[PDB]
Amino acid sequence: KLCLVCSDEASGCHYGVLTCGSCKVFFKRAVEGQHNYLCAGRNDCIIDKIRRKNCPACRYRKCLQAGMNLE
Amino acid sequence: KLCLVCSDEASGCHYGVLTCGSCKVFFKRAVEGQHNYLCAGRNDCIIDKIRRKNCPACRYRKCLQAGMNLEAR
DNA sequence: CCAGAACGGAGCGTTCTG
DNA sequence: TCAGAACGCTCCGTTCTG
Ligand SMILES: [Zn+2]
Ligand SMILES: [Zn+2]
Ligand SMILES: [Zn+2]
Ligand SMILES: [Zn+2]
Repeated sequence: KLCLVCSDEASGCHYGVLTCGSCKVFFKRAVEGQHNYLCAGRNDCIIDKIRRKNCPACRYRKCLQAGMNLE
Repeated sequence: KLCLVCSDEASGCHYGVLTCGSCKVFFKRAVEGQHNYLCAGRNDCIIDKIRRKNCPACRYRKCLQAGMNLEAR
């Protein structure tokens, strides 16, 4: 039902994890040509439908912790 | 010399406060439109040149705390 | 010197396709 | 089934104008 990264409504299983479409292509973009991501808080940001744009570092970390892989 | 919002190099006294150009146009954009920004941390994000884009909520709060206002004469 | 507009780049999220 | 391309919107920061 819900994206395992940002809790938005999931569209399917993308890169081995149940995610939404926005998290799908975010993860693809993050893995290619790393993007100089730095958290402004404590490496523990809240990632939800709105707040996910705030911290790509924490978003990317959550993607990996959920087990996203390009295969 | 240093922007009181993000500590980047200041470009002048803008909206009443010593700030850089980016914080100048950010504050103007924030006050004249919606500023319903949400912090994903604990409302104490580090705002500097590298991270000021991460949290508009905390950047706007630092603008207000430093005293920025549109009608600074 | 400063306010405001404008321009171009980056990041993001959707739609579309096979 | 889902991976990928591509378009357009938003946000940003520098340069330009008044
Ligand atoms: Zn998601
Ligand atoms: Zn974070
Ligand atoms: Zn600044
Ligand atoms: Zn914040």
